[PDB]
Amino acid sequence: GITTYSPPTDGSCGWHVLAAIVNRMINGDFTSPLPQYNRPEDDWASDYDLAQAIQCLQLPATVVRNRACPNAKYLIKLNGVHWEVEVRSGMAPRSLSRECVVGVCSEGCVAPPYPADGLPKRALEALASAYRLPSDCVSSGIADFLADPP
Ligand SMILES: [Zn+2]
Repeated sequence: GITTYSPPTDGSCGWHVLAAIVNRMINGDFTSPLPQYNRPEDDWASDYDLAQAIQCLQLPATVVRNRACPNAKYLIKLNGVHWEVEVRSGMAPRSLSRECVVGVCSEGCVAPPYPADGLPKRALEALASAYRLPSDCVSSGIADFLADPP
């Protein structure tokens, strides 16, 4: 039993995917609350951008390549050239390693339970502030916010 979120194809798809994961974890609402932001193709969030942001936001998510990490609650995929995200609806979230997050973990990787305090205080505000920055700067943006917000 799986639920897949497909964001509006504004070119900020990648950041809408992360927004949705956070929006589901926090509110049960598996959709992006971020305003649409039309982006040239050159500024589409890359696998590397998403992976760095996952770590800033400390999300139990993976970018899948070949095999999907069996420890990942959220699975970021692209069909065609647009990012989407699946949630394993049951499944308790597990804290993932860099290899799991990046989608290169090998057969029978291991992950511990994700803690109740695992998610940053105001993670979604952080993402809101940063997602209109150039895609490769967004993570730094997110990190900036989480170090001191208003
Ligand atoms: Zn893994």
